[PDB]
Amino acid sequence: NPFQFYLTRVSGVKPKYNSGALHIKDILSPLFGTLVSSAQFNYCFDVDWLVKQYPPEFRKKPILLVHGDKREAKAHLHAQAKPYENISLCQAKLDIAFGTHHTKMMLLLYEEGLRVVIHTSNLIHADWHQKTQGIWLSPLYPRIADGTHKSGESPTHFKANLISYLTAYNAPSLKEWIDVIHKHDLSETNVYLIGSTPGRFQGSQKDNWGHFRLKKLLKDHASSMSWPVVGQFSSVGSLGADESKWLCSEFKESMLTLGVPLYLIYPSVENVRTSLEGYPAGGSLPYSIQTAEKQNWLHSYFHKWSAETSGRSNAMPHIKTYMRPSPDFSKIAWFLVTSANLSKAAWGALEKNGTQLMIRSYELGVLFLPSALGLDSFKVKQKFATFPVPYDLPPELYGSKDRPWIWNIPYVKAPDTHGNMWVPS
Ligand SMILES: NC[C@@H](O)c1ccc(O)cc1
Repeated sequence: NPFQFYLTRVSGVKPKYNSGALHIKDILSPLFGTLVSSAQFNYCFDVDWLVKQYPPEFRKKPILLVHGDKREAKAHLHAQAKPYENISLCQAKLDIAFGTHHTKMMLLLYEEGLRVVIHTSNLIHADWHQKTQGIWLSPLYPRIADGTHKSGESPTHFKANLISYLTAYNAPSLKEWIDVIHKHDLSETNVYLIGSTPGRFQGSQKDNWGHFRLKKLLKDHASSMSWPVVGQFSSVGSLGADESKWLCSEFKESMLTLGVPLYLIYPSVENVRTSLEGYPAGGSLPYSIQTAEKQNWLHSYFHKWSAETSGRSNAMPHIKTYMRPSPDFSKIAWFLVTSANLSKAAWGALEKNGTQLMIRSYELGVLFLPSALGLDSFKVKQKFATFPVPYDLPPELYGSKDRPWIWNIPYVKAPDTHGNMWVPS
């Protein structure tokens, strides 16, 4: 398996659909390595739940929680952690308004080496229960023979890139993790790292983060040959008064770079209503009426969540993916799993007549490029050499009576899977 791309286990589907799937407990299990220390980067944390996900033997090993919480939220997190002497916190600086620390990553230091996990799940029970989520698992990275001179770098520059990502935090607790990564051999990594970090970026620095980073990698490591762009996410930012302010102008331009139809996949109200969770799935699809009403133009791009190939049409997506399928959707030029949803906050937005890239948030994803494997394209695995696309193709357009799930309005005409209505507030 060259890709090491996995979905999370979903409770309540036929076990066959969970065969190659992972729960966080599987990830932290002793069969993955003898744990010594870990860092957990995320957005939301349920600390009591998280510690229980670690096997009993590892539960007292040091854990660093990297979060973006401030004021009262920060206090509450510290209070969650207090009882556990082995836990430290690292508050990521968020100097730009409306930024979040949205990156989901595990750094897992073992006796036998190091593992990096980049994924899409918050560290709370419900994100790992009945949602479609994605996981990329690094190989076990060995320690560099303490008497030899090697970089431990990969052809995709993953090691240097992960170090620069962590360096942007400017955090003393992460310097230790940076030093740990220096000591390991990451040369077998076959993915590219795509990060977002809060800032306003100029000149050559534009290339470093967000959609400009993606554009840079597609220019340098893909070649060009009507191949659609597919975007799939669980949160939707304010994108502007029309398609030309951002979506089709700078965003699409990066995504269609190589060496044009745009499909966006986002649950309809009907997808949510009939899900395994019912309407409360919508708590994790925070598209607000205030944003939506400003941009009804976007919704003609929307397509339903459908995942029969992975038995997950009823498991609402919290995964975010972007990809470039051929016109018949039988193959792809690339695939990206990331924490970046569809917002300027996550991807970057051009300022000052296009000389400055403004990003609000921390985001992190891995890009699968066929060149990194010696190929020109990946064949799509039609049933979850060939890439495991976790939802159905081609994506199905919204019906005329479909609406995008919008979390802060009520749905009371029809009950959900559990016989409940949704009345937020
Ligand atoms: N802000 C907490 C909750 O609304 C939430 C948290 C994370 C998500 O990805 C979506 C929703």
